Amino acid sequence: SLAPEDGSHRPAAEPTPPGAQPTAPGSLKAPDTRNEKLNSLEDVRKGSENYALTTNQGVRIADDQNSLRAGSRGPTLLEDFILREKITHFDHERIPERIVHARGSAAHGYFQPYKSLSDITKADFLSDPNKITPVFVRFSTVQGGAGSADTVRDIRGFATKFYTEEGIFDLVGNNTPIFFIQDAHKFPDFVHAVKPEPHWAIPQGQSAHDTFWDYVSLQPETLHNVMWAMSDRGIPRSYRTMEGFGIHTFRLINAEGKATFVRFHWKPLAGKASLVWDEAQKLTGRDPDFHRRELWEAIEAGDFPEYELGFQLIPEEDEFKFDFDLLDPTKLIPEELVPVQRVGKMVLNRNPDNFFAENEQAAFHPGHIVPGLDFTNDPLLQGRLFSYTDTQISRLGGPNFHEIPINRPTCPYHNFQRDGMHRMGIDTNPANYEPNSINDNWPRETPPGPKRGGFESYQERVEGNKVRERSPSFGEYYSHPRLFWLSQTPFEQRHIVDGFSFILSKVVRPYIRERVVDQLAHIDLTLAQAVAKNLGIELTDDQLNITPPPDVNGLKKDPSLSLYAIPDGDVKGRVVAILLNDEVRSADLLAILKALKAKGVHAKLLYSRMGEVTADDGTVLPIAATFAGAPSLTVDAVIVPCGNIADIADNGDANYYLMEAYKHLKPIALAGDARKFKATIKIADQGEEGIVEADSADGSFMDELLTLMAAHRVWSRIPKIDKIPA
Amino acid sequence: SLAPEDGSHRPAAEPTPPGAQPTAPGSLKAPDTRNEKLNSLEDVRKGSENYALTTNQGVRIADDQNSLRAGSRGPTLLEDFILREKITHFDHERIPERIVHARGSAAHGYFQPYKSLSDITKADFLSDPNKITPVFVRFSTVQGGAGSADTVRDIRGFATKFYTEEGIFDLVGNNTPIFFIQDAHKFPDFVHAVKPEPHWAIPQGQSAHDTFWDYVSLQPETLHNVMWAMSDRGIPRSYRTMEGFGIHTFRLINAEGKATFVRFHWKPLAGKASLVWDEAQKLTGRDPDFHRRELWEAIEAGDFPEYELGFQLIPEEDEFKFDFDLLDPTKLIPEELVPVQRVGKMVLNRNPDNFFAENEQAAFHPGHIVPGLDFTNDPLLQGRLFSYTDTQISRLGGPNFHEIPINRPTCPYHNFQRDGMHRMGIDTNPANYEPNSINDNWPRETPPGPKRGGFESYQERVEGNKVRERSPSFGEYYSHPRLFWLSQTPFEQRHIVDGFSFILSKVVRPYIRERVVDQLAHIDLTLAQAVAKNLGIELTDDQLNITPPPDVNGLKKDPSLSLYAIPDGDVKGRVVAILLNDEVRSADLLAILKALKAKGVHAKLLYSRMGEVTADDGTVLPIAATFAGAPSLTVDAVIVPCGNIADIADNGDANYYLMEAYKHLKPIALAGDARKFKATIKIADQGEEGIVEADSADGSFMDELLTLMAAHRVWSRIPKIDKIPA
Ligand code: HEM
Ligand code: HEM
Repeated sequence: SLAPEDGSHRPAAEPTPPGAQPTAPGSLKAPDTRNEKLNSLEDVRKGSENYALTTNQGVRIADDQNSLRAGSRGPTLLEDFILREKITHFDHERIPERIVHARGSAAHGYFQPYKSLSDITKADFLSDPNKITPVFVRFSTVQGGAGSADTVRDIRGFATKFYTEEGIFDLVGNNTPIFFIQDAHKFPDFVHAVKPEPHWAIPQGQSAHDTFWDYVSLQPETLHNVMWAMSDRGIPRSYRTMEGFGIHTFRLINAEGKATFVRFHWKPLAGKASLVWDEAQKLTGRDPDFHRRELWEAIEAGDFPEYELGFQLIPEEDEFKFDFDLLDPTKLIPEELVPVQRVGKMVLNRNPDNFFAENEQAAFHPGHIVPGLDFTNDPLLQGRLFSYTDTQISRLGGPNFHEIPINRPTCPYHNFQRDGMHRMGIDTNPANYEPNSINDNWPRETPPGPKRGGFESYQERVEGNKVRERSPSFGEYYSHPRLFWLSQTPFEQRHIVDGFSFILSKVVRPYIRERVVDQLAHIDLTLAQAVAKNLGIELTDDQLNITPPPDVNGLKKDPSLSLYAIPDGDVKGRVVAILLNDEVRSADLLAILKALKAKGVHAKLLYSRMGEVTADDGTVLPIAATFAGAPSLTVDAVIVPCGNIADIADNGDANYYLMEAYKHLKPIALAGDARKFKATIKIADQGEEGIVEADSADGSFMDELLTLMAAHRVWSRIPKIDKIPA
Repeated sequence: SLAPEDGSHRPAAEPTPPGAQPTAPGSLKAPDTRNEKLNSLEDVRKGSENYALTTNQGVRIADDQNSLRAGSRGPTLLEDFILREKITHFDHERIPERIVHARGSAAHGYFQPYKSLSDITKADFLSDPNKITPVFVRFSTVQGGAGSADTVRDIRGFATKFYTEEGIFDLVGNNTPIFFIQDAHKFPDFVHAVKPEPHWAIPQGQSAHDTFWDYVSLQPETLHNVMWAMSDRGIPRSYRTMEGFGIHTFRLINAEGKATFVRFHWKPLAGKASLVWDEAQKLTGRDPDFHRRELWEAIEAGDFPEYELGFQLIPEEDEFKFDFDLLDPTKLIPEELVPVQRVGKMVLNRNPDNFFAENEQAAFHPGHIVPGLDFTNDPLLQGRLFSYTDTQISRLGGPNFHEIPINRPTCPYHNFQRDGMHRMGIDTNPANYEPNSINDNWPRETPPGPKRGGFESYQERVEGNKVRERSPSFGEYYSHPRLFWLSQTPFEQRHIVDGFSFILSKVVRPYIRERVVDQLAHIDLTLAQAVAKNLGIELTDDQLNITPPPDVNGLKKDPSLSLYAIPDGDVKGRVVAILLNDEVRSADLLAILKALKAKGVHAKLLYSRMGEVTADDGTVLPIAATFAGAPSLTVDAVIVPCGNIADIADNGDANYYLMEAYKHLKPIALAGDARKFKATIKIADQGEEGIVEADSADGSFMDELLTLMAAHRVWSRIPKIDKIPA
């Protein structure tokens, strides 16, 4: 017995805020959170408490501290099968990481539709609002390895496995509505150009290198998704506060056999929110696990990530009605033209028990569709269908990867496939082929039908010659980049310019920077000039005269493309740093902590050391972290209560905490003598918008702070931060 | 043609300083740098210029931009074998990363001894000062994955593969002279506890988490290497500026059969130097590839990493003459007791061509010894012998990993082994067994002897019962930690206290913190109390009265255990940031660059934008990076020349650059009106040691700066940095 006698080693099995308790496996933290998939995993969950330590063959071990040797200082013997089994298993623990999206974080949850969609699709999981479908979701970055940092600038992956009654459906999307390239044949070229360069394997998690921009400059189709990656969409505050998209047009097929084109969306119910670049890049150093951590702790707190599935629907007769090709994955469909129809809600409400077994071995593949859905001829989608099946054969060790417990359907599966590495299922069917008589032909084919039918493809007409040729309808590269740009707020446009400027500054070969700047001038001359100025580049008269590309079906902006143009802020689940001193005004702290609790906003109490401090009235305040240990990067706002300010006023760490929070546009509130910190951040006497200040933390101080938190960041401060040295 | 007209896409094939040219594959950057191993890889080097693009079967491709489809908007066809080959290969790119030391950076080079060692060993590679042995060396961290950052706090690996005329010898060592654990049976326990925790797979690259300190607190044998990890040894400046050690006692065997015990050492000819923690941690975010980059760029510049191989030698009759067991890998052999004898020099002088083919696939294993060496009963080394061969079977895909080109011997190898996956060698021998008559028994066994003999194990006497038992002589855990602690300078001690305080503050369960402080009180009460104070823990009276452990064979200190107590500074290869303005004084720049060139120190010219600025005499200066893009973290010292200082005086980024460099203890030099920057870092008019200042940047100014750089950092400034907000 090595556990403390007070039982403090074990976290409470009830929701608790971030940092209040050590994190735990989801079945120990939330044993009563259940769904059909989590219940079906019971057969493979292994406990531990009260069991003897054994080999994998069930033999009890007496001494797990020592190898068998001839004499206690002698050589180790070959006959030590206990040492060799333990070291052999350790020696073979790693499997290949995913070829892209190697870094990702996952959780269990469930999905329910708001109404039956049987008029447009026979998909069983969308047939009935009382039908609950378990889900497993994995969020990821794209370029870096499984040990790379979370808050890099990158596209994010948003992969959902729906365990439906008619089959697994994987919706394998990203957090932007288009991809970089048009045909799958290019995907190894593009991914090779953005990955670390092959001679020295640098840089990790970054597009800021020459090969990426070389490919971009030569492949203008990439420019649309580049614009999105360079914007603050490339640096989300959390997986909870980004959008998701299936990117491709797919089809829905109803029981009458009618096809409707569809594009899939996820809307974050917590709102859209991103970091700023310097903060994101700093955070890759101070907490490279920040999004992983935030996801897991939101779930343990009860702040479940929620997303609304929505569909943009286009009738078959309207395939050719747009200025762009529906099949072109580098083109978005503006919501002003085709609104997103709300379809259902997904809640992620339980973490995994074991990251390797459930997250790392999870396999998602966009070819996993169910009756009621079908594909289109999008030439990027068509090639993905080959790739995911193939990669999984090496990553997961063979063709029985669907037998790995996280990947198993919860519905029946029976067929004539046999053997392969790692085969779990023991088939008793006399027959392993069909047609057969010796088992009366079971398991049997099922005709298509309105419910529980076999899968049949939509009979789309194909006509043309066998060609390797890009459709001319795909040959337009600048109008969607321009629509995105014009849709952004002025501060979002500043961050895009700063994104391109910082990143192209890292391209070593200057002609590549000049080639990128030339492509920008085909998008928008204001963008191209602002980026050129930062790079010391002067546009030519020719460049200044390129005519802008056309509007997209008459649109000169679509506000749904901006993160911030339409307010959708939600504070629940956000976190505030409170900077303590050794004699805090206890009435400030009561008012601050209860107002944050009332809105589901978490707090972290910070000081110059660990332990406790004592408030004016004798209340013992437990310290969560130090100013250096939990820097401003990790919170959404900063509150300084009154008390003995001289305790911290000369603490370089406390001042720099506020300087960093201020630079990064975060709301700051200063009560009482904490206003002395105004000099640190150069705030005028009569104050400024985004700094909350009062004699005490009572009356309207917390409401004002919370209003700032709902707007996310103080964009109006952008021209004031250029001066502060932080 | 896509290349720019001027040929600027291609780096010059001559040595160039960091940033002057794009980096390149070693055989293209340095085609005249050769050794027997580099030449032998010629069979498998593949060029590219003037060749047609083909499938892997040699079929020329006409259109690599498109899949085959039925019509140009039609579905992709299964008969597209070009698309499927390209996507198959991409889908199967990844192999498992190494179970530990997955993040690493490698180069080729050569070794040669200073004099023959034939009196103590028959090893052929040590037999002749004029016989050069090629090497391949990989440096690494321990815990993080292949995509984690370089400048984490961790132990580092230093693995050298010597391609000798009598077989491959791999010296697989680390940068501290002990390990954390005593018996290989515990390695999976220790590794599991340090690695990301199994529920959520957090944290990457960091021992700052509960499981690791739980293990340490229950396994006091770990404390020695924990001390080294918590010191600035855990955060080296470069792989060129750290020590290497084989850790275990091995044997040398001479031609007369005499065994001598040996421990192996590498001494860095560039000197020992480490970062400070806040610098290291921020650099994981701003350049997570810093050590990989710095190594590759030093080699491209001609600043070849050089190390001296050194042996501590103990006669067989002196095995038991110390206070500690020589076979205990948690114990070091103080150089005050047993001096390191210099043996030879290793120079790393060429980078690889392809990081995956040569670095990722390299296999090092400490069981690869040659005649003239042998093992001892060290029970950590005994289990390593099993593990490396085993793990390479899955990581590298089968038992023919020695035919992967980097791993091949350059000396003859012939035997009766056959087959296995990806067998390259085609054996012509009629026999695949011995004894045989049908091939007159070839290849034949070779008796041992003085040179070119077969391997025979030294006939150590073994006497004991078959036991799983730790030698009693290993059960002492505090005297070597205490020796190490007392051997450190006062600032090194402060950084150890700060390393423990920062890390244990991140441990969530407070009783694990308390149990580690209790361990520290068994080492040194001053250390234990300074950590306790930062953690809000009060030592009990019993803890205050714990008797210090005994001195190590009478030693109260050994200065060879400190990074800095004995100067060994070398400025060649270091880098200075020069902060430009838009009217630089050219006479300042002349003098600065001429003095830096004389000592082989590199310069990076920084400004508030890219492109060029023009000096007072019209010299056009290309800008390397912006003040934000290349922060002070990435240089050794900062110079600000005179010129139009108003251009940069109120730039936040330039002021912050100086404040960060100051906080991180780096030399700063300010010429002429650049002295106006003294106010941002609060230097008095009379000036301060570590800040060089004058009316212009003459010979005297540069000599003082280069003097400061030779002592690496300005330790005397430590008391002044806590009040700077940076
Ligand atoms: C719209 C464009 C695409 C999107 C939205 C997309 C999305 C994703 C996501 C989210 C993952 C990670 C799934 C997980 O969390 O495990 C992924 C992995 C993968 N993607 Fe795609 N992807 C796209 C295009 C492609 C293309 C064109 C190919 C190849 C033809 C491809 C090949 C792969 C492979 C090989 C993996 C790793 C799968 C595994 O190991 O299980 N992706 N992609
Ligand atoms: C003195 C203590 C040890 C030192 C100095 C040491 C050093 C290293 C180094 C430097 C590497 C990376 C080599 C490379 O760059 O590829 C490595 C890899 C490894 N080490 Fe050790 N190690 C030690 C103890 C152990 C123990 C006790 C075991 C297991 C019994 C072990 C198992 C491994 C394994 C499995 C690898 C992966 C090798 C591969 O995949 O090729 N290590 N170690």
